[PDB]
Amino acid sequence: MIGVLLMKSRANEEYGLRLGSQIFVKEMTRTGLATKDGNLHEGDIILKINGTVTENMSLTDARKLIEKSRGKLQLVVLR
Amino acid sequence: MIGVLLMKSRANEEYGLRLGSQIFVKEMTRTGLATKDGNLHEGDIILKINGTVTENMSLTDARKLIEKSRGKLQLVVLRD
Repeated sequence: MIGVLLMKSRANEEYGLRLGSQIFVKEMTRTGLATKDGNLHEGDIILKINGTVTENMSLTDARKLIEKSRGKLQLVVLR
Repeated sequence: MIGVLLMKSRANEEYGLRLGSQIFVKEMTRTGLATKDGNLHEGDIILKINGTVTENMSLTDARKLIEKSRGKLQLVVLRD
């Protein structure tokens, strides 16, 4: 970990920092289909869930898309 | 990019997939303090903003925390 401190003044009032969010694989259970399928890795960045892009999507909204899948979950994953 | 397809049946009804979200540095502008300070990198994962942990925080909420910093922004960033 490193700390970074940005401080405004009349020389520069702009942080000049654009943030995003990404959805990632936190854990795969030993007993689940994710593990049994064997393709997904913990820490993988999920790019799409069932056609819908996940960049900047909230975790809550991404979880809703998983509940919506109705037993068919097509993921696209960064590699 | 690779595709992964998980399919439920009576043999296994558990995806067994826990998701998280992380906040990351999308861009630093050429003219901004982030660039001028020189420590932050594009693609860095932000772990905390002014003491508040960012794992699983929405982008909207994280952005609110940057607006609340009032000209002093202390970040903790993943290097590990």
